Amino acid sequence: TLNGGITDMLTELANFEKNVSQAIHKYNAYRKAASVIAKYPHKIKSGAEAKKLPGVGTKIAEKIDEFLATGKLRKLEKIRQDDTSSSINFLTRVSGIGPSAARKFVDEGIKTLEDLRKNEDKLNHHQRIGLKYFGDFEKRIPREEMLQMQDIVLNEVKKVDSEYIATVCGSFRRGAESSGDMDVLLTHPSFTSESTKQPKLLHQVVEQLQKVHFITDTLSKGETKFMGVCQLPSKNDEKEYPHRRIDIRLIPKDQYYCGVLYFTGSDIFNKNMRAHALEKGFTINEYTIRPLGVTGVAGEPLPVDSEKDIFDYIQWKYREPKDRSE
DNA sequence: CCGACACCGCATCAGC
DNA sequence: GCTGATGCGA
DNA sequence: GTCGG
Ligand SMILES: O=c1ccn([C@H]2C[C@H](O)[C@@H](COP(=O)(O)NP(=O)(O)OP(=O)(O)O)O2)c(=O)[nH]1
Ligand SMILES: [Cl-]
Ligand SMILES: [Cl-]
Ligand SMILES: [Cl-]
Ligand SMILES: [Cl-]
Ligand SMILES: [Mg+2]
Ligand SMILES: [Mg+2]
Ligand code: NA
Ligand code: NA
Repeated sequence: TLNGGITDMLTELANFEKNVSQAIHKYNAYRKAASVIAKYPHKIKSGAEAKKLPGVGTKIAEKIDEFLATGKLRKLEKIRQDDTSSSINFLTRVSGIGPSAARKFVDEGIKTLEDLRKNEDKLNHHQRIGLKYFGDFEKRIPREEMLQMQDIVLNEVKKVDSEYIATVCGSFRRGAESSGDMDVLLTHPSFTSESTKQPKLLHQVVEQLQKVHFITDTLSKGETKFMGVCQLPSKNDEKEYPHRRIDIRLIPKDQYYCGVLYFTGSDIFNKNMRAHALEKGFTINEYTIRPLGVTGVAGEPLPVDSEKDIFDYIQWKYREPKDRSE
Protein backbone atom coordinates (compact mmCIF):
# COMPACT_ATOMS: atom_id res chain seq x y z
CA THR A 1 0.00 0.00 0.00
CA LEU A 2 2.44 2.63 -1.27
CA ASN A 3 -0.53 4.80 -2.17
CA GLY A 4 -2.95 3.77 0.56
CA GLY A 5 -3.95 7.34 1.32
CA ILE A 6 -4.98 7.91 -2.29
CA THR A 7 -6.74 4.57 -2.81
CA ASP A 8 -8.73 5.04 0.41
CA MET A 9 -9.80 8.53 -0.74
CA LEU A 10 -10.97 7.14 -4.04
CA THR A 11 -12.84 4.32 -2.30
CA GLU A 12 -14.58 6.76 0.07
CA LEU A 13 -15.52 8.84 -2.96
CA ALA A 14 -16.72 5.66 -4.68
CA ASN A 15 -18.90 4.72 -1.71
CA PHE A 16 -20.40 8.20 -1.63
CA GLU A 17 -21.39 8.17 -5.29
CA LYS A 18 -22.88 4.70 -4.84
CA ASN A 19 -24.73 5.15 -1.53
CA VAL A 20 -25.65 8.85 -1.50
CA SER A 21 -25.62 9.95 -5.15
CA GLN A 22 -26.93 6.62 -6.40
CA ALA A 23 -24.57 7.16 -9.35
CA ILE A 24 -23.30 3.67 -10.19
CA HIS A 25 -20.98 4.61 -13.04
CA LYS A 26 -19.16 7.22 -10.97
CA TYR A 27 -18.93 4.51 -8.32
CA ASN A 28 -17.26 2.07 -10.68
CA ALA A 29 -15.14 4.86 -12.15
CA TYR A 30 -13.61 5.63 -8.74
CA ARG A 31 -13.20 1.92 -7.99
CA LYS A 32 -11.40 1.34 -11.28
CA ALA A 33 -8.99 4.16 -10.51
CA ALA A 34 -8.45 2.95 -6.95
CA SER A 35 -7.72 -0.48 -8.40
CA VAL A 36 -5.24 0.51 -11.12
CA ILE A 37 -3.52 2.88 -8.67
CA ALA A 38 -3.38 0.19 -5.98
CA LYS A 39 -1.29 -2.09 -8.19
CA TYR A 40 0.91 0.76 -9.46
CA PRO A 41 4.45 -0.21 -8.26
CA HIS A 42 5.53 3.36 -7.39
CA LYS A 43 4.74 5.93 -4.69
CA ILE A 44 2.70 8.39 -6.74
CA LYS A 45 4.23 11.88 -6.62
CA SER A 46 1.48 13.75 -8.51
CA GLY A 47 -1.86 13.72 -10.29
CA ALA A 48 -0.20 13.98 -13.69
CA GLU A 49 1.82 10.87 -12.84
CA ALA A 50 -1.45 9.20 -11.93
CA LYS A 51 -3.31 10.43 -14.99
CA LYS A 52 -0.98 8.26 -17.06
CA LEU A 53 -2.74 5.19 -15.69
CA PRO A 54 -5.93 4.08 -17.48
CA GLY A 55 -9.02 4.99 -15.48
CA VAL A 56 -7.46 8.05 -13.91
CA GLY A 57 -8.59 11.20 -15.68
CA THR A 58 -8.43 14.96 -15.10
CA LYS A 59 -10.81 15.10 -12.12
CA ILE A 60 -9.15 12.32 -10.13
CA ALA A 61 -5.79 13.79 -11.14
CA GLU A 62 -6.63 17.15 -9.55
CA LYS A 63 -8.07 15.39 -6.52
CA ILE A 64 -4.80 13.52 -6.12
CA ASP A 65 -2.85 16.80 -6.22
CA GLU A 66 -5.07 18.30 -3.54
CA PHE A 67 -4.58 15.17 -1.44
CA LEU A 68 -0.81 14.99 -1.89
CA ALA A 69 -0.49 18.65 -0.95
CA THR A 70 -2.88 18.96 2.01
CA GLY A 71 -3.26 15.34 3.05
CA LYS A 72 -7.00 15.56 2.56
CA LEU A 73 -9.85 16.36 0.20
CA ARG A 74 -12.23 19.23 0.95
CA LYS A 75 -15.00 17.56 -1.03
CA LEU A 76 -14.81 14.61 1.38
CA GLU A 77 -14.17 16.91 4.35
CA LYS A 78 -17.62 18.28 3.53
CA ILE A 79 -19.42 15.02 2.77
CA ARG A 80 -18.23 13.76 6.15
CA GLN A 81 -19.93 16.63 7.97
CA ASP A 82 -23.27 16.27 6.18
CA ASP A 83 -25.58 14.38 8.52
CA THR A 84 -27.84 12.98 5.81
CA SER A 85 -24.89 11.62 3.83
CA SER A 86 -23.30 10.27 7.01
CA SER A 87 -26.48 8.48 8.08
CA ILE A 88 -27.01 7.05 4.61
CA ASN A 89 -23.45 5.73 4.28
CA PHE A 90 -23.81 4.11 7.69
CA LEU A 91 -27.13 2.35 7.10
CA THR A 92 -25.88 0.80 3.84
CA ARG A 93 -23.31 -1.06 5.95
CA VAL A 94 -26.11 -3.29 7.21
CA SER A 95 -26.47 -6.28 4.89
CA GLY A 96 -29.73 -5.99 2.98
CA ILE A 97 -30.03 -2.22 3.31
CA GLY A 98 -29.05 -0.53 0.06
CA PRO A 99 -28.84 3.15 -1.04
CA SER A 100 -32.60 3.26 -1.55
CA ALA A 101 -33.74 1.65 1.70
CA ALA A 102 -31.06 3.67 3.46
CA ARG A 103 -32.40 6.99 2.17
CA LYS A 104 -35.95 5.86 2.93
CA PHE A 105 -35.15 5.05 6.57
CA VAL A 106 -33.35 8.38 6.99
CA ASP A 107 -36.54 10.05 5.72
CA GLU A 108 -38.45 8.20 8.42
CA GLY A 109 -36.06 9.27 11.16
CA ILE A 110 -34.29 5.92 11.41
CA LYS A 111 -30.60 6.75 11.16
CA THR A 112 -28.74 4.96 13.94
CA LEU A 113 -27.97 1.42 15.00
CA GLU A 114 -30.25 2.18 17.94
CA ASP A 115 -33.04 3.28 15.61
CA LEU A 116 -32.70 0.16 13.53
CA ARG A 117 -32.90 -2.01 16.64
CA LYS A 118 -36.14 -0.47 17.90
CA ASN A 119 -37.72 -0.70 14.44
CA GLU A 120 -37.07 -4.31 13.46
CA ASP A 121 -40.70 -4.50 12.35
CA LYS A 122 -39.74 -2.11 9.58
CA LEU A 123 -37.04 -4.40 8.19
CA ASN A 124 -37.38 -7.36 5.83
CA HIS A 125 -35.83 -10.76 6.67
CA HIS A 126 -32.36 -10.21 5.24
CA GLN A 127 -32.01 -6.74 6.75
CA ARG A 128 -33.16 -8.18 10.08
CA ILE A 129 -30.33 -10.73 10.11
CA GLY A 130 -27.85 -8.16 8.81
CA LEU A 131 -28.63 -5.99 11.79
CA LYS A 132 -28.35 -8.97 14.14
CA TYR A 133 -24.80 -9.70 12.98
CA PHE A 134 -23.84 -6.10 12.20
CA GLY A 135 -20.74 -6.31 14.34
CA ASP A 136 -19.70 -9.79 13.28
CA PHE A 137 -20.04 -9.15 9.53
CA GLU A 138 -17.66 -6.19 9.95
CA LYS A 139 -14.90 -8.58 11.00
CA ARG A 140 -12.42 -10.22 8.61
CA ILE A 141 -11.92 -13.99 8.59
CA PRO A 142 -8.33 -15.15 9.21
CA ARG A 143 -7.26 -17.64 6.53
CA GLU A 144 -6.72 -20.14 9.35
CA GLU A 145 -10.46 -19.99 10.14
CA MET A 146 -11.31 -20.28 6.43
CA LEU A 147 -9.33 -23.51 6.39
CA GLN A 148 -11.35 -24.91 9.33
CA MET A 149 -14.59 -23.83 7.62
CA GLN A 150 -13.48 -25.43 4.37
CA ASP A 151 -12.90 -28.77 6.13
CA ILE A 152 -16.39 -28.83 7.57
CA VAL A 153 -18.16 -27.84 4.36
CA LEU A 154 -16.28 -30.31 2.14
CA ASN A 155 -16.61 -33.13 4.67
CA GLU A 156 -20.28 -32.43 5.29
CA VAL A 157 -20.95 -32.15 1.57
CA LYS A 158 -19.07 -35.41 0.99
CA LYS A 159 -21.28 -37.12 3.58
CA VAL A 160 -24.48 -36.02 1.80
CA ASP A 161 -23.28 -37.48 -1.51
CA SER A 162 -19.73 -38.47 -2.38
CA GLU A 163 -20.46 -37.17 -5.88
CA TYR A 164 -20.76 -33.54 -4.77
CA ILE A 165 -17.75 -31.31 -5.45
CA ALA A 166 -17.38 -28.22 -3.28
CA THR A 167 -14.72 -25.65 -4.11
CA VAL A 168 -14.03 -22.57 -1.98
CA CYS A 169 -13.61 -19.59 -4.29
CA GLY A 170 -13.63 -15.81 -3.87
CA SER A 171 -10.71 -14.16 -2.10
CA PHE A 172 -9.87 -17.48 -0.42
CA ARG A 173 -9.01 -19.13 -3.75
CA ARG A 174 -7.03 -16.00 -4.69
CA GLY A 175 -4.80 -16.76 -1.69
CA ALA A 176 -5.93 -13.93 0.60
CA GLU A 177 -4.70 -14.01 4.21
CA SER A 178 -8.14 -12.86 5.33
CA SER A 179 -11.60 -12.91 3.74
CA GLY A 180 -14.79 -10.91 4.05
CA ASP A 181 -16.80 -14.14 3.78
CA MET A 182 -16.70 -17.68 2.43
CA ASP A 183 -17.83 -18.45 -1.13
CA VAL A 184 -18.51 -22.04 -2.09
CA LEU A 185 -19.04 -23.29 -5.63
CA LEU A 186 -20.92 -26.57 -5.84
CA THR A 187 -21.38 -29.17 -8.58
CA HIS A 188 -23.01 -32.59 -8.86
CA PRO A 189 -23.19 -34.93 -11.87
CA SER A 190 -27.00 -34.98 -11.68
CA PHE A 191 -27.16 -31.26 -12.57
CA THR A 192 -25.71 -30.20 -15.91
CA SER A 193 -26.55 -27.67 -18.62
CA GLU A 194 -28.41 -30.58 -20.24
CA SER A 195 -30.68 -31.58 -17.35
CA THR A 196 -31.51 -31.62 -13.63
CA LYS A 197 -31.97 -35.32 -12.91
CA GLN A 198 -32.19 -34.61 -9.17
CA PRO A 199 -34.10 -31.85 -7.30
CA LYS A 200 -33.26 -30.22 -3.93
CA LEU A 201 -29.55 -30.49 -4.80
CA LEU A 202 -28.63 -27.23 -3.07
CA HIS A 203 -31.30 -27.71 -0.40
CA GLN A 204 -29.89 -31.06 0.70
CA VAL A 205 -26.49 -29.52 1.38
CA VAL A 206 -27.86 -26.40 3.06
CA GLU A 207 -29.96 -28.85 5.09
CA GLN A 208 -26.99 -30.92 6.26
CA LEU A 209 -24.92 -27.84 7.11
CA GLN A 210 -27.79 -26.59 9.24
CA LYS A 211 -28.09 -29.98 10.97
CA VAL A 212 -24.47 -29.91 12.17
CA HIS A 213 -25.15 -26.36 13.32
CA PHE A 214 -22.73 -24.79 10.85
CA ILE A 215 -25.31 -22.65 9.00
CA THR A 216 -27.18 -20.51 11.53
CA ASP A 217 -29.28 -18.20 9.35
CA THR A 218 -30.54 -17.72 5.80
CA LEU A 219 -30.53 -14.38 3.99
CA SER A 220 -31.88 -15.74 0.70
CA LYS A 221 -32.21 -19.18 -0.82
CA GLY A 222 -33.09 -20.44 -4.28
CA GLU A 223 -32.43 -23.42 -6.56
CA THR A 224 -28.86 -22.41 -7.36
CA LYS A 225 -27.81 -19.70 -4.92
CA PHE A 226 -27.76 -19.69 -1.13
CA MET A 227 -26.85 -16.60 0.89
CA GLY A 228 -26.64 -17.15 4.61
CA VAL A 229 -24.66 -17.16 7.82
CA CYS A 230 -22.40 -19.72 9.48
CA GLN A 231 -20.23 -20.22 12.56
CA LEU A 232 -17.27 -22.42 13.44
CA PRO A 233 -17.88 -24.58 16.51
CA SER A 234 -15.90 -23.48 19.57
CA LYS A 235 -14.35 -25.60 22.33
CA ASN A 236 -15.27 -25.92 26.00
CA ASP A 237 -15.00 -22.62 27.86
CA GLU A 238 -13.66 -21.27 24.58
CA LYS A 239 -15.40 -18.07 23.52
CA GLU A 240 -17.52 -18.23 20.41
CA TYR A 241 -16.19 -17.37 16.97
CA PRO A 242 -18.00 -14.54 15.13
CA HIS A 243 -20.87 -15.39 12.82
CA ARG A 244 -19.78 -15.30 9.16
CA ARG A 245 -21.47 -14.68 5.83
CA ILE A 246 -21.48 -17.70 3.51
CA ASP A 247 -22.42 -17.82 -0.18
CA ILE A 248 -23.14 -21.09 -1.96
CA ARG A 249 -23.62 -21.35 -5.71
CA LEU A 250 -24.78 -24.54 -7.46
CA ILE A 251 -23.44 -24.58 -11.02
CA PRO A 252 -23.92 -27.05 -13.91
CA LYS A 253 -21.12 -29.62 -13.80
CA ASP A 254 -20.17 -29.03 -17.46
CA GLN A 255 -19.89 -25.28 -16.87
CA TYR A 256 -17.50 -25.57 -13.94
CA TYR A 257 -14.60 -23.60 -15.41
CA CYS A 258 -16.77 -20.64 -16.32
CA GLY A 259 -18.28 -20.95 -12.85
CA VAL A 260 -15.00 -21.17 -10.96
CA LEU A 261 -13.59 -18.27 -13.03
CA TYR A 262 -16.59 -16.12 -12.07
CA PHE A 263 -16.69 -17.02 -8.35
CA THR A 264 -12.92 -16.63 -7.93
CA GLY A 265 -13.05 -12.99 -8.98
CA SER A 266 -12.25 -10.41 -8.00
CA ASP A 267 -15.40 -8.58 -9.03
CA ILE A 268 -13.31 -5.83 -10.60
CA PHE A 269 -11.13 -8.43 -12.31
CA ASN A 270 -14.26 -10.04 -13.78
CA LYS A 271 -15.52 -6.62 -14.87
CA ASN A 272 -12.24 -5.90 -16.62
CA MET A 273 -12.05 -9.37 -18.17
CA ARG A 274 -15.69 -9.29 -19.30
CA ALA A 275 -15.19 -5.87 -20.86
CA HIS A 276 -12.10 -7.10 -22.69
CA ALA A 277 -14.07 -10.09 -23.89
CA LEU A 278 -16.66 -7.75 -25.40
CA GLU A 279 -13.93 -5.76 -27.20
CA LYS A 280 -12.73 -9.10 -28.56
CA GLY A 281 -16.27 -9.97 -29.61
CA PHE A 282 -17.18 -12.42 -26.87
CA THR A 283 -19.47 -12.41 -23.86
CA ILE A 284 -18.59 -14.22 -20.65
CA ASN A 285 -20.84 -15.10 -17.70
CA GLU A 286 -20.58 -17.70 -14.94
CA TYR A 287 -21.99 -20.32 -17.31
CA THR A 288 -20.24 -19.88 -20.66
CA ILE A 289 -18.35 -17.77 -23.14
CA ARG A 290 -20.26 -17.05 -26.34
CA PRO A 291 -19.24 -15.16 -29.50
CA LEU A 292 -21.01 -11.94 -30.53
CA GLY A 293 -22.68 -11.83 -33.93
CA VAL A 294 -22.69 -8.49 -35.78
CA THR A 295 -26.40 -8.25 -34.95
CA GLY A 296 -25.29 -7.98 -31.33
CA VAL A 297 -26.95 -11.25 -30.31
CA ALA A 298 -24.83 -13.80 -28.46
CA GLY A 299 -24.05 -17.03 -30.28
CA GLU A 300 -23.80 -20.62 -29.07
CA PRO A 301 -21.42 -21.59 -26.22
CA LEU A 302 -17.79 -22.26 -27.16
CA PRO A 303 -16.07 -25.39 -25.77
CA VAL A 304 -14.25 -24.88 -22.47
CA ASP A 305 -12.03 -27.35 -20.62
CA SER A 306 -9.95 -25.11 -18.38
CA GLU A 307 -9.97 -21.61 -16.99
CA LYS A 308 -7.09 -20.98 -19.39
CA ASP A 309 -9.28 -21.79 -22.39
CA ILE A 310 -11.48 -18.83 -21.55
CA PHE A 311 -8.41 -16.59 -21.37
CA ASP A 312 -7.16 -17.89 -24.72
CA TYR A 313 -10.36 -16.93 -26.55
CA ILE A 314 -10.03 -13.29 -25.53
CA GLN A 315 -6.29 -13.44 -26.22
CA TRP A 316 -5.27 -12.79 -22.62
CA LYS A 317 -2.32 -14.63 -21.12
CA TYR A 318 -3.53 -16.86 -18.32
CA ARG A 319 -3.46 -15.21 -14.91
CA GLU A 320 -3.24 -17.24 -11.71
CA PRO A 321 -5.97 -16.69 -9.11
CA LYS A 322 -3.47 -14.92 -6.84
CA ASP A 323 -2.97 -12.38 -9.63
CA ARG A 324 -6.68 -11.59 -10.13
CA SER A 325 -7.08 -9.45 -7.00
CA GLU A 326 -7.90 -6.18 -8.73
C1' DC B 1 -18.89 14.82 -28.58
C1' DC B 2 -21.44 10.86 -26.68
C1' DG B 3 -22.65 6.40 -25.80
C1' DA B 4 -20.88 2.60 -23.34
C1' DC B 5 -19.68 1.27 -18.79
C1' DA B 6 -20.04 -7.15 -16.73
C1' DC B 7 -23.41 -10.11 -15.52
C1' DC B 8 -27.11 -12.43 -13.04
C1' DG B 9 -29.99 -14.98 -8.64
C1' DC B 10 -33.45 -14.17 -5.25
C1' DA B 11 -36.71 -11.06 -2.59
C1' DT B 12 -40.40 -7.99 -3.11
C1' DC B 13 -43.42 -5.33 -5.32
C1' DA B 14 -47.27 -3.29 -8.77
C1' DG B 15 -50.29 -4.19 -12.29
C1' DC B 16 -53.20 -7.48 -14.41
C1' DG C 1 -51.65 -16.64 -9.53
C1' DC C 2 -48.49 -14.49 -13.33
C1' DT C 3 -44.92 -11.25 -15.24
C1' DG C 4 -42.09 -7.34 -15.45
C1' DA C 5 -39.40 -3.56 -12.67
C1' DT C 6 -36.82 -2.64 -8.96
C1' DG C 7 -33.53 -3.31 -5.02
C1' DC C 8 -29.75 -5.76 -3.27
C1' DG C 9 -26.55 -9.09 -3.15
C1' DA C 10 -22.22 -6.02 -4.01
C1' DG D 1 -15.74 9.94 -14.04
C1' DT D 2 -13.20 8.00 -17.95
C1' DC D 3 -12.73 6.14 -22.19
C1' DG D 4 -12.50 5.08 -27.50
C1' DG D 5 -13.86 6.20 -32.07
O1 LIG E 1 -20.20 -7.59 -8.25
C1 LIG E 1 -19.82 -8.75 -8.12
C2 LIG E 1 -19.64 -9.44 -6.88
C3 LIG E 1 -19.02 -10.64 -6.88
N1 LIG E 1 -18.54 -11.24 -8.03
C4 LIG E 1 -17.80 -12.50 -8.00
C5 LIG E 1 -16.28 -12.26 -7.91
C6 LIG E 1 -16.06 -12.33 -6.40
O2 LIG E 1 -14.72 -12.64 -6.05
C7 LIG E 1 -16.99 -13.48 -6.03
C8 LIG E 1 -17.34 -13.60 -4.56
O3 LIG E 1 -18.03 -12.44 -4.11
P1 LIG E 1 -17.60 -11.69 -2.77
O4 LIG E 1 -18.53 -10.55 -2.64
O5 LIG E 1 -17.63 -12.76 -1.74
N2 LIG E 1 -16.07 -11.14 -2.97
P2 LIG E 1 -14.58 -11.79 -2.70
O6 LIG E 1 -14.71 -13.17 -2.18
O7 LIG E 1 -13.72 -11.54 -3.89
O8 LIG E 1 -13.94 -10.96 -1.60
P3 LIG E 1 -14.30 -10.91 -0.12
O9 LIG E 1 -13.16 -11.44 0.67
O10 LIG E 1 -14.80 -9.54 0.16
O11 LIG E 1 -15.46 -11.82 0.11
O12 LIG E 1 -18.17 -13.24 -6.84
C9 LIG E 1 -18.73 -10.64 -9.27
O13 LIG E 1 -18.37 -11.14 -10.32
N3 LIG E 1 -19.36 -9.42 -9.23
CL1 LIG F 1 -23.39 7.12 -12.83
CL1 LIG G 1 -10.13 13.31 3.04
CL1 LIG H 1 -17.02 -24.09 -18.49
CL1 LIG I 1 -25.31 -18.75 -20.82
MG1 LIG J 1 -16.04 -13.54 -0.69
MG1 LIG K 1 -19.55 -13.84 -0.98
NA1 NA L 1 -5.48 8.06 -17.57
NA1 NA M 1 -25.83 -3.02 2.84
